Amino acid sequence: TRIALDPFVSDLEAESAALRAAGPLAAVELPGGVPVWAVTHHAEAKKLLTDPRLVKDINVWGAWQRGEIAPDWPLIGLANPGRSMLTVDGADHRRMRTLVAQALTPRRVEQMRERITKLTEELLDRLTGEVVDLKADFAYPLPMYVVADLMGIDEARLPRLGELFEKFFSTQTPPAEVIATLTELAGIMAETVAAKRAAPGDDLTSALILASEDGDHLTDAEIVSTLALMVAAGHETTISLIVNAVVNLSTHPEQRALVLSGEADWSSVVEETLRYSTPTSHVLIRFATEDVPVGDKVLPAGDALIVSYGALGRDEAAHGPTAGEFDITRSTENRHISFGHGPHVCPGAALSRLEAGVALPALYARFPKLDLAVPAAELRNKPVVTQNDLFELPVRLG
Ligand code: HEM
Repeated sequence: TRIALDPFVSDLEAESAALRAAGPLAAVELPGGVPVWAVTHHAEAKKLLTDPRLVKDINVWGAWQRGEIAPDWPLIGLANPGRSMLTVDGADHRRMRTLVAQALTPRRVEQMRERITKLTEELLDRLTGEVVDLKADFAYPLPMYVVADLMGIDEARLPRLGELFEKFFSTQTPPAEVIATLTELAGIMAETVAAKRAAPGDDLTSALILASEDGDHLTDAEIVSTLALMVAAGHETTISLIVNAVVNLSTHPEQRALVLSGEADWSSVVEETLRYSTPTSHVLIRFATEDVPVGDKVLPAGDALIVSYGALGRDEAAHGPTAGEFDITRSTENRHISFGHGPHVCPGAALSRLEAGVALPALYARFPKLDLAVPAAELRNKPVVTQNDLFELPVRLG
Protein backbone atom coordinates (compact mmCIF):
# COMPACT_ATOMS: atom_id res chain seq x y z
CA THR A 1 0.00 0.00 0.00
CA ARG A 2 2.95 2.30 -1.00
CA ILE A 3 2.22 4.94 -3.74
CA ALA A 4 5.14 4.83 -6.27
CA LEU A 5 5.53 8.36 -7.77
CA ASP A 6 5.76 8.16 -11.59
CA PRO A 7 9.09 9.73 -12.70
CA PHE A 8 7.51 10.56 -16.18
CA VAL A 9 4.66 12.40 -14.32
CA SER A 10 2.05 10.83 -16.72
CA ASP A 11 -1.00 11.50 -14.48
CA LEU A 12 -0.11 14.16 -11.86
CA GLU A 13 -3.88 14.64 -11.21
CA ALA A 14 -4.52 10.94 -10.26
CA GLU A 15 -1.31 10.68 -8.09
CA SER A 16 -2.29 13.89 -6.18
CA ALA A 17 -5.83 12.42 -5.63
CA ALA A 18 -4.27 9.13 -4.39
CA LEU A 19 -1.89 11.02 -2.00
CA ARG A 20 -4.73 13.04 -0.42
CA ALA A 21 -6.79 9.78 0.08
CA ALA A 22 -3.78 7.96 1.69
CA GLY A 23 -3.04 10.99 4.01
CA PRO A 24 -2.35 12.84 6.16
CA LEU A 25 0.84 10.66 6.15
CA ALA A 26 1.12 8.49 3.00
CA ALA A 27 3.69 5.70 2.39
CA VAL A 28 5.38 6.51 -0.95
CA GLU A 29 8.18 5.12 -3.17
CA LEU A 30 10.42 7.69 -4.91
CA PRO A 31 11.75 6.72 -8.37
CA GLY A 32 14.49 4.03 -8.03
CA GLY A 33 12.56 2.20 -5.24
CA VAL A 34 13.33 4.48 -2.21
CA PRO A 35 10.60 4.40 0.47
CA VAL A 36 9.64 7.65 2.31
CA TRP A 37 6.55 9.27 3.90
CA ALA A 38 4.65 12.13 2.19
CA VAL A 39 2.54 14.59 4.24
CA THR A 40 -0.44 15.12 1.86
CA HIS A 41 -2.88 17.21 4.00
CA HIS A 42 -2.62 20.97 4.81
CA ALA A 43 -3.01 21.04 8.63
CA GLU A 44 -0.53 18.16 9.22
CA ALA A 45 2.02 19.65 6.75
CA LYS A 46 2.03 22.97 8.71
CA LYS A 47 2.60 21.07 12.03
CA LEU A 48 5.47 19.00 10.55
CA LEU A 49 7.05 22.09 8.85
CA THR A 50 7.27 23.84 12.29
CA ASP A 51 8.28 20.60 14.14
CA PRO A 52 12.00 20.81 15.15
CA ARG A 53 12.16 16.93 15.14
CA LEU A 54 11.93 17.01 11.27
CA VAL A 55 15.39 18.15 10.05
CA LYS A 56 17.33 18.45 6.74
CA ASP A 57 20.44 16.67 8.27
CA ILE A 58 20.94 13.57 6.04
CA ASN A 59 22.90 11.85 8.96
CA VAL A 60 19.38 11.28 10.47
CA TRP A 61 18.20 9.25 7.44
CA GLY A 62 18.62 5.62 8.64
CA ALA A 63 18.50 4.15 5.07
CA TRP A 64 21.32 6.60 4.04
CA GLN A 65 23.57 5.85 7.10
CA ARG A 66 23.14 2.02 6.47
CA GLY A 67 24.48 2.39 2.84
CA GLU A 68 21.02 1.40 1.36
CA ILE A 69 20.79 4.44 -1.07
CA ALA A 70 22.49 3.72 -4.45
CA PRO A 71 25.25 6.36 -5.00
CA ASP A 72 23.83 6.94 -8.58
CA TRP A 73 20.19 7.22 -7.33
CA PRO A 74 18.89 9.91 -9.75
CA LEU A 75 17.51 12.03 -6.79
CA ILE A 76 20.72 11.89 -4.66
CA GLY A 77 21.49 15.48 -5.85
CA LEU A 78 18.17 16.73 -4.35
CA ALA A 79 18.41 14.58 -1.17
CA ASN A 80 22.14 15.28 -0.48
CA PRO A 81 23.07 18.78 -1.82
CA GLY A 82 26.05 20.97 -0.73
CA ARG A 83 25.66 23.16 2.46
CA SER A 84 23.22 26.13 2.07
CA MET A 85 20.29 27.72 3.95
CA LEU A 86 18.46 24.67 2.40
CA THR A 87 20.30 21.97 4.44
CA VAL A 88 20.46 23.50 7.98
CA ASP A 89 17.95 23.89 10.87
CA GLY A 90 17.82 25.61 14.25
CA ALA A 91 20.23 28.41 15.23
CA ASP A 92 22.51 27.97 12.10
CA HIS A 93 19.40 28.29 9.87
CA ARG A 94 17.94 31.29 11.79
CA ARG A 95 21.30 33.12 11.35
CA MET A 96 21.19 32.62 7.52
CA ARG A 97 17.47 33.60 7.22
CA THR A 98 18.02 36.76 9.33
CA LEU A 99 20.96 37.85 7.10
CA VAL A 100 19.20 36.91 3.80
CA ALA A 101 16.02 38.79 4.93
CA GLN A 102 18.08 42.04 5.29
CA ALA A 103 19.08 41.69 1.56
CA LEU A 104 15.95 40.18 -0.22
CA THR A 105 13.51 42.70 1.35
CA PRO A 106 9.91 43.34 0.23
CA ARG A 107 11.13 46.83 -0.88
CA ARG A 108 14.12 45.45 -2.93
CA VAL A 109 11.60 43.17 -4.70
CA GLU A 110 8.98 45.93 -5.26
CA GLN A 111 11.76 48.18 -6.72
CA MET A 112 12.25 45.54 -9.52
CA ARG A 113 8.64 46.23 -10.83
CA GLU A 114 9.73 48.74 -13.59
CA ARG A 115 12.71 46.58 -14.79
CA ILE A 116 10.46 43.42 -14.89
CA THR A 117 7.84 45.51 -16.86
CA LYS A 118 10.57 46.60 -19.39
CA LEU A 119 12.02 43.02 -19.71
CA THR A 120 8.45 41.67 -20.24
CA GLU A 121 7.74 44.37 -22.93
CA GLU A 122 10.95 43.41 -24.89
CA LEU A 123 10.08 39.64 -24.77
CA LEU A 124 6.49 40.38 -25.98
CA ASP A 125 7.95 42.62 -28.82
CA ARG A 126 9.88 39.56 -30.16
CA LEU A 127 6.84 37.25 -30.39
CA THR A 128 6.15 36.52 -34.11
CA GLY A 129 3.88 34.03 -35.89
CA GLU A 130 0.25 33.11 -35.17
CA VAL A 131 1.08 30.20 -32.84
CA VAL A 132 4.12 30.19 -30.50
CA ASP A 133 5.65 28.16 -27.68
CA LEU A 134 4.81 30.71 -24.93
CA LYS A 135 7.17 28.82 -22.52
CA ALA A 136 10.31 28.88 -24.74
CA ASP A 137 9.49 32.35 -26.24
CA PHE A 138 8.22 34.29 -23.18
CA ALA A 139 7.93 32.54 -19.75
CA TYR A 140 11.38 30.76 -19.90
CA PRO A 141 13.76 33.72 -20.42
CA LEU A 142 11.93 36.30 -18.16
CA PRO A 143 13.05 35.02 -14.68
CA MET A 144 16.67 34.55 -15.87
CA TYR A 145 16.85 38.20 -17.01
CA VAL A 146 15.11 39.28 -13.77
CA VAL A 147 17.32 37.30 -11.31
CA ALA A 148 20.54 38.36 -13.17
CA ASP A 149 19.48 42.04 -12.79
CA LEU A 150 18.32 41.50 -9.16
CA MET A 151 21.70 39.91 -8.32
CA GLY A 152 23.69 42.54 -10.25
CA ILE A 153 25.24 39.93 -12.57
CA ASP A 154 27.18 41.42 -15.53
CA GLU A 155 24.75 41.85 -18.44
CA ALA A 156 27.53 40.51 -20.73
CA ARG A 157 27.15 37.04 -19.10
CA LEU A 158 23.44 36.58 -20.06
CA PRO A 159 24.19 34.50 -23.22
CA ARG A 160 26.26 32.03 -21.10
CA LEU A 161 23.66 32.02 -18.24
CA GLY A 162 21.01 30.86 -20.75
CA GLU A 163 23.32 27.94 -21.75
CA LEU A 164 24.05 27.07 -18.05
CA PHE A 165 20.30 27.27 -17.10
CA GLU A 166 19.33 25.03 -20.04
CA LYS A 167 21.93 22.35 -19.00
CA PHE A 168 21.21 22.67 -15.25
CA PHE A 169 17.42 22.12 -15.65
CA SER A 170 17.44 19.72 -18.70
CA THR A 171 16.07 16.20 -17.94
CA GLN A 172 18.81 14.90 -20.41
CA THR A 173 21.90 16.32 -18.57
CA PRO A 174 23.88 13.45 -16.90
CA PRO A 175 24.69 14.01 -13.17
CA ALA A 176 28.47 14.66 -13.81
CA GLU A 177 27.53 17.55 -16.16
CA VAL A 178 24.81 18.96 -13.78
CA ILE A 179 27.65 19.20 -11.17
CA ALA A 180 30.04 20.91 -13.70
CA THR A 181 27.23 23.34 -14.73
CA LEU A 182 26.52 24.18 -11.04
CA THR A 183 30.34 24.68 -10.52
CA GLU A 184 30.51 27.22 -13.42
CA LEU A 185 27.33 28.96 -12.10
CA ALA A 186 28.92 29.22 -8.58
CA GLY A 187 32.05 30.63 -10.34
CA ILE A 188 29.86 33.37 -11.92
CA MET A 189 28.36 34.07 -8.44
CA ALA A 190 31.90 34.28 -6.84
CA GLU A 191 33.06 36.72 -9.59
CA THR A 192 29.85 38.77 -9.00
CA VAL A 193 30.54 38.86 -5.21
CA ALA A 194 34.25 39.86 -5.71
CA ALA A 195 33.16 42.73 -8.08
CA LYS A 196 30.45 44.03 -5.68
CA ARG A 197 32.91 44.07 -2.72
CA ALA A 198 35.10 46.50 -4.83
CA ALA A 199 32.07 48.44 -6.24
CA PRO A 200 28.97 48.11 -4.00
CA GLY A 201 25.65 48.79 -5.89
CA ASP A 202 21.83 48.66 -5.42
CA ASP A 203 21.60 44.86 -5.98
CA LEU A 204 21.02 41.68 -3.95
CA THR A 205 24.71 40.60 -4.06
CA SER A 206 25.85 43.96 -2.56
CA ALA A 207 23.05 43.63 0.11
CA LEU A 208 24.11 40.03 1.03
CA ILE A 209 27.74 41.29 1.41
CA LEU A 210 26.49 44.18 3.66
CA ALA A 211 24.00 42.17 5.81
CA SER A 212 24.98 41.87 9.47
CA GLU A 213 23.51 40.96 12.89
CA ASP A 214 25.69 42.19 15.87
CA GLY A 215 28.96 41.99 13.83
CA ASP A 216 28.04 38.56 12.27
CA HIS A 217 27.78 38.43 8.42
CA LEU A 218 27.74 35.77 5.62
CA THR A 219 31.08 34.25 4.48
CA ASP A 220 31.96 34.29 0.75
CA ALA A 221 30.90 30.57 0.55
CA GLU A 222 27.46 31.36 2.16
CA ILE A 223 26.87 34.28 -0.27
CA VAL A 224 27.84 32.14 -3.29
CA SER A 225 25.69 29.14 -2.10
CA THR A 226 22.71 31.48 -1.39
CA LEU A 227 22.90 33.08 -4.89
CA ALA A 228 23.32 29.61 -6.55
CA LEU A 229 20.42 28.17 -4.47
CA MET A 230 18.16 31.14 -5.41
CA VAL A 231 18.74 30.37 -9.15
CA ALA A 232 18.03 26.65 -8.66
CA ALA A 233 14.93 27.38 -6.53
CA GLY A 234 13.43 30.36 -8.49
CA HIS A 235 13.84 29.74 -12.27
CA GLU A 236 11.60 26.84 -13.43
CA THR A 237 9.20 27.38 -10.47
CA THR A 238 8.45 31.01 -11.60
CA ILE A 239 8.27 29.82 -15.28
CA SER A 240 5.70 27.10 -14.28
CA LEU A 241 3.65 29.64 -12.23
CA ILE A 242 3.28 31.83 -15.41
CA VAL A 243 2.65 28.73 -17.64
CA ASN A 244 0.10 27.17 -15.25
CA ALA A 245 -1.73 30.56 -14.90
CA VAL A 246 -2.13 30.76 -18.76
CA VAL A 247 -3.28 27.05 -18.82
CA ASN A 248 -5.80 27.67 -15.96
CA LEU A 249 -7.28 30.84 -17.63
CA SER A 250 -7.35 28.94 -20.99
CA THR A 251 -9.33 25.98 -19.51
CA HIS A 252 -11.61 28.29 -17.40
CA PRO A 253 -12.80 30.86 -19.98
CA GLU A 254 -15.55 32.36 -17.71
CA GLN A 255 -12.84 33.24 -15.14
CA ARG A 256 -10.53 34.54 -17.90
CA ALA A 257 -13.47 36.84 -18.86
CA LEU A 258 -13.68 38.03 -15.19
CA VAL A 259 -9.97 39.05 -15.03
CA LEU A 260 -9.77 40.49 -18.64
CA SER A 261 -12.96 42.56 -17.85
CA GLY A 262 -11.33 43.89 -14.59
CA GLU A 263 -13.94 42.16 -12.28
CA ALA A 264 -11.21 39.90 -10.78
CA ASP A 265 -7.62 41.11 -10.05
CA TRP A 266 -4.46 39.40 -11.42
CA SER A 267 -3.32 38.64 -7.80
CA SER A 268 -6.36 36.30 -7.41
CA VAL A 269 -5.24 34.41 -10.59
CA VAL A 270 -1.63 34.00 -9.26
CA GLU A 271 -2.66 32.94 -5.69
CA GLU A 272 -5.31 30.50 -7.00
CA THR A 273 -2.76 29.08 -9.56
CA LEU A 274 -0.29 28.54 -6.61
CA ARG A 275 -2.91 26.58 -4.49
CA TYR A 276 -4.54 24.68 -7.39
CA SER A 277 -1.41 23.96 -9.55
CA THR A 278 1.84 24.74 -7.64
CA PRO A 279 5.02 24.51 -9.71
CA THR A 280 6.44 22.38 -6.83
CA SER A 281 4.56 19.08 -6.35
CA HIS A 282 6.98 17.61 -3.69
CA VAL A 283 9.88 18.96 -1.59
CA LEU A 284 12.76 16.65 -0.65
CA ILE A 285 13.60 16.09 2.13
CA ARG A 286 13.25 15.86 5.94
CA PHE A 287 14.20 13.18 8.54
CA ALA A 288 12.65 12.42 11.99
CA THR A 289 15.14 12.67 14.95
CA GLU A 290 12.46 10.84 17.07
CA ASP A 291 9.02 9.18 16.56
CA VAL A 292 6.45 11.83 15.45
CA PRO A 293 2.70 11.15 15.71
CA VAL A 294 0.95 12.30 12.43
CA GLY A 295 -2.83 11.76 12.78
CA ASP A 296 -3.46 8.14 13.83
CA LYS A 297 0.02 7.19 12.43
CA VAL A 298 3.61 7.45 13.71
CA LEU A 299 6.50 8.76 11.59
CA PRO A 300 9.37 6.54 12.90
CA ALA A 301 12.71 8.10 14.04
CA GLY A 302 15.18 7.88 11.10
CA ASP A 303 12.49 7.75 8.39
CA ALA A 304 12.27 10.31 5.54
CA LEU A 305 9.49 12.86 4.85
CA ILE A 306 8.62 14.75 1.64
CA VAL A 307 6.01 17.54 1.64
CA SER A 308 3.41 16.94 -1.11
CA TYR A 309 2.50 20.63 -1.78
CA GLY A 310 0.73 19.65 -5.04
CA ALA A 311 -1.63 17.19 -3.32
CA LEU A 312 -2.37 19.32 -0.23
CA GLY A 313 -3.18 22.46 -2.36
CA ARG A 314 -6.63 20.89 -3.08
CA ASP A 315 -7.25 19.84 0.59
CA GLU A 316 -11.05 20.02 1.16
CA ALA A 317 -10.36 20.29 4.94
CA ALA A 318 -8.42 23.59 4.31
CA HIS A 319 -10.40 25.15 1.38
CA GLY A 320 -13.94 23.60 1.60
CA PRO A 321 -15.87 21.47 -0.94
CA THR A 322 -14.60 23.44 -4.06
CA ALA A 323 -10.86 22.74 -3.16
CA GLY A 324 -10.69 20.41 -6.22
CA GLU A 325 -11.58 23.22 -8.69
CA PHE A 326 -9.83 26.34 -10.07
CA ASP A 327 -11.88 29.35 -8.78
CA ILE A 328 -10.10 32.79 -8.73
CA THR A 329 -13.15 34.16 -6.75
CA ARG A 330 -12.74 31.74 -3.76
CA SER A 331 -12.33 32.92 -0.16
CA THR A 332 -10.52 30.30 2.01
CA GLU A 333 -10.07 30.43 5.83
CA ASN A 334 -6.59 28.93 5.11
CA ARG A 335 -3.98 30.77 2.96
CA HIS A 336 -2.20 28.21 0.70
CA ILE A 337 1.30 27.05 1.77
CA SER A 338 2.69 26.54 -1.76
CA PHE A 339 5.65 28.74 -0.61
CA GLY A 340 6.16 26.47 2.47
CA HIS A 341 5.62 27.28 6.16
CA GLY A 342 7.76 27.81 9.26
CA PRO A 343 11.50 28.49 9.19
CA HIS A 344 12.29 27.28 5.58
CA VAL A 345 9.39 29.35 4.03
CA CYS A 346 10.30 30.57 0.48
CA PRO A 347 12.34 33.80 0.65
CA GLY A 348 11.50 34.36 -3.08
CA ALA A 349 7.66 34.40 -2.68
CA ALA A 350 7.36 38.22 -3.29
CA LEU A 351 9.67 38.04 -6.34
CA SER A 352 7.77 35.19 -8.09
CA ARG A 353 4.43 36.90 -7.23
CA LEU A 354 5.79 40.17 -8.79
CA GLU A 355 7.14 38.50 -11.99
CA ALA A 356 3.77 36.71 -12.59
CA GLY A 357 1.75 39.81 -11.49
CA VAL A 358 3.65 41.89 -14.14
CA ALA A 359 3.98 39.23 -16.91
CA LEU A 360 0.33 37.98 -17.09
CA PRO A 361 -1.53 41.33 -17.49
CA ALA A 362 1.25 42.47 -19.94
CA LEU A 363 0.83 39.26 -22.07
CA TYR A 364 -3.02 39.51 -22.28
CA ALA A 365 -2.79 43.35 -22.83
CA ARG A 366 -0.70 42.54 -25.98
CA PHE A 367 -2.77 39.39 -26.96
CA PRO A 368 -6.21 39.60 -25.24
CA LYS A 369 -7.55 36.70 -27.41
CA LEU A 370 -4.55 34.35 -26.72
CA ASP A 371 -5.50 30.71 -26.08
CA LEU A 372 -3.92 27.23 -26.28
CA ALA A 373 -3.10 26.14 -29.88
CA VAL A 374 -3.77 22.48 -28.73
CA PRO A 375 -6.37 20.88 -26.40
CA ALA A 376 -5.32 21.01 -22.68
CA ALA A 377 -5.17 17.14 -22.69
CA GLU A 378 -2.28 17.27 -25.24
CA LEU A 379 -0.08 19.30 -22.77
CA ARG A 380 2.78 17.06 -21.37
CA ASN A 381 4.53 17.15 -17.92
CA LYS A 382 8.35 16.99 -18.06
CA PRO A 383 9.77 13.85 -16.33
CA VAL A 384 10.72 15.77 -13.12
CA VAL A 385 8.92 14.01 -10.26
CA THR A 386 9.14 16.96 -7.73
CA GLN A 387 8.06 19.69 -10.24
CA ASN A 388 4.86 20.51 -12.23
CA ASP A 389 6.65 21.64 -15.46
CA LEU A 390 5.34 21.38 -19.09
CA PHE A 391 7.50 20.56 -22.15
CA GLU A 392 5.83 23.52 -23.98
CA LEU A 393 2.83 25.89 -24.06
CA PRO A 394 1.64 26.12 -27.73
CA VAL A 395 -0.48 29.29 -27.82
CA ARG A 396 -2.58 30.99 -30.57
CA LEU A 397 -1.95 34.75 -29.92
CA GLY A 398 -5.11 35.83 -31.89
C1 HEM B 1 6.40 30.08 -7.86
C2 HEM B 1 7.70 30.10 -7.56
C3 HEM B 1 8.20 29.39 -6.36
C4 HEM B 1 7.66 28.41 -5.57
C5 HEM B 1 6.37 27.63 -5.79
C6 HEM B 1 8.57 28.19 -4.49
C7 HEM B 1 8.36 27.25 -3.44
C8 HEM B 1 9.24 27.03 -2.42
C9 HEM B 1 8.96 26.24 -1.29
C10 HEM B 1 7.67 25.45 -1.10
C11 HEM B 1 10.05 26.28 -0.47
C12 HEM B 1 10.15 25.56 0.85
C13 HEM B 1 10.39 24.09 0.73
C14 HEM B 1 10.20 23.43 2.12
O1 HEM B 1 10.83 23.84 3.11
O2 HEM B 1 9.38 22.48 2.26
C15 HEM B 1 11.00 27.15 -1.10
C16 HEM B 1 12.24 27.40 -0.62
C17 HEM B 1 13.12 28.30 -1.22
N1 HEM B 1 12.86 29.13 -2.27
FE1 HEM B 1 11.21 29.23 -3.28
N2 HEM B 1 9.60 29.01 -4.61
C18 HEM B 1 9.46 29.76 -5.72
C19 HEM B 1 10.27 30.76 -6.19
C20 HEM B 1 11.49 31.15 -5.68
C21 HEM B 1 12.27 32.26 -6.04
C22 HEM B 1 11.95 33.25 -7.17
C23 HEM B 1 13.42 32.20 -5.25
C24 HEM B 1 14.61 33.06 -5.07
C25 HEM B 1 14.72 34.27 -5.46
C26 HEM B 1 13.29 31.09 -4.39
C27 HEM B 1 14.23 30.74 -3.41
C28 HEM B 1 13.99 29.78 -2.45
C29 HEM B 1 15.03 29.38 -1.50
C30 HEM B 1 16.40 29.96 -1.42
C31 HEM B 1 14.48 28.45 -0.70
C32 HEM B 1 15.11 27.73 0.49
C33 HEM B 1 14.67 28.38 1.82
C34 HEM B 1 15.13 27.59 3.05
O3 HEM B 1 15.18 26.33 3.01
O4 HEM B 1 15.41 28.25 4.09
N3 HEM B 1 12.10 30.51 -4.63
N4 HEM B 1 10.48 27.64 -2.30
